[PDB]
Amino acid sequence: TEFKAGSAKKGATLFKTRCLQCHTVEKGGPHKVGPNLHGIFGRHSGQAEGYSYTDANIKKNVLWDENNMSEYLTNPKKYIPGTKMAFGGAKKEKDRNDLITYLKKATE
Amino acid sequence: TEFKAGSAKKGATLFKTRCLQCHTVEKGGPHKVGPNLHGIFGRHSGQAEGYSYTDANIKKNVLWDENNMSEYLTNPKKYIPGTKMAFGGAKKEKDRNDLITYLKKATE
Ligand code: HEC
Ligand code: HEC
Repeated sequence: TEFKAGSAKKGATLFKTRCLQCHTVEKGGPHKVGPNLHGIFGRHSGQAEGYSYTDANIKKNVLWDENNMSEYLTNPKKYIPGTKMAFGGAKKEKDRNDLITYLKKATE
Repeated sequence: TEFKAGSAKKGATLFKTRCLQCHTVEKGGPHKVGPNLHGIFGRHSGQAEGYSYTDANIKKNVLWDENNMSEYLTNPKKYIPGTKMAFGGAKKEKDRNDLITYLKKATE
């Protein structure tokens, strides 16, 4: 929509340096600070099982699609006020396109 | 000196998206637009054999060291006026640290 495909390899590294500390993407992957992200796109916010989400996350009932994920990736707390994700944000569209491209591919 | 180690994987991708179009790093790698970069660090500018450099490059007789490479990576034409490298430049220190870290490792 207002999301353009980017570098999958570029995104894989962004993930390692900004997301891996708290999340996993593989199927059969374990939750850590952050919930496992396999099958995220199309799922609504706060539905992974065996993971303890904030009230904030649950109640947004965000349908993850490349578009929304881009909003959220800019500034998680402004997007979902109350959330415990301590990620400052990805101000760069290019950075986000790359990431979501990556996520798009490795979370399926 | 004024160069700090960064992400090798992060740098590998930067290379793919901004350098691979014209250069190779592997030993036994071929020149393309750009010369093969194996063994670059410690070599002086314009000495790869069988590659056609500008007068500009030769005459700088730049000793490649992480430091110099960082200068050059910011703005090649301002650094070596006359050069045919059509790279706008890496204005980001973080981007450059990552790249040189990468280069440092894969050109040896
Ligand atoms: C720890 C410092 C984190 C880092 C770095 C990143 N995330 Fe995160 N994430 C974290 C927590 C604690 C939570 C849950 C918040 C809550 O209120 O319960 C999250 C949540 C997400 C989600 C939503 C999950 C869902 O609804 O199933 C997404 C899509 C997500 N995180 C993605 C994500 C990406 C892509 C990151 C890297 C730039 C990233 N997070 C960083 C903790 C941490
Ligand atoms: C084609 C569009 C290029 C891209 C993209 C990059 N480089 Fe380049 N490089 C290119 C040329 C044509 C030349 C030679 C210029 C001349 O005057 O003859 C170069 C040269 C270099 C050098 C110096 C080589 C030496 O002295 O042996 C270096 C260190 C170098 N290039 C590195 C480099 C990196 C790290 C790049 C990605 C950010 C990059 N180049 C992009 C052509 C092209």
